[PDB]
Amino acid sequence: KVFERCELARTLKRLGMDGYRGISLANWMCLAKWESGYNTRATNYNAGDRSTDYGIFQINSRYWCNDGKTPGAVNACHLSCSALLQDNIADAVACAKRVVRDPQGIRAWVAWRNRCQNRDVRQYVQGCGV
Repeated sequence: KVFERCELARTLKRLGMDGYRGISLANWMCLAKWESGYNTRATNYNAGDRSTDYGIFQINSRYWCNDGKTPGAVNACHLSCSALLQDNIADAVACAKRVVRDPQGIRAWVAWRNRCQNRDVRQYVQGCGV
């Protein structure tokens, strides 16, 4: 499923993402925008290290979810990577919350540093009623 901007904003707020571990809703939106374009089916294979990024937040298979074909997999979210490709983003959100519980927080995603950090991210939630 490809979410409409405000539809996703309201969904994430209901799932308790606003202010989770100090991260504003606009930051989560900025992350989803640049990682997958709000697409739950997005998948990116990293030929360099044999890992794959899954879903709307592009969660990696080496540390977070299990896909069975990634060497040195940890599976910290205790989820099959298949769960991160559903239209229902509940599992993806639960795993994203786990990612930010680590020291790096939202900085765990390089795209956030490049496209969201120190920027005016209000545009991502403007007019959504959140």
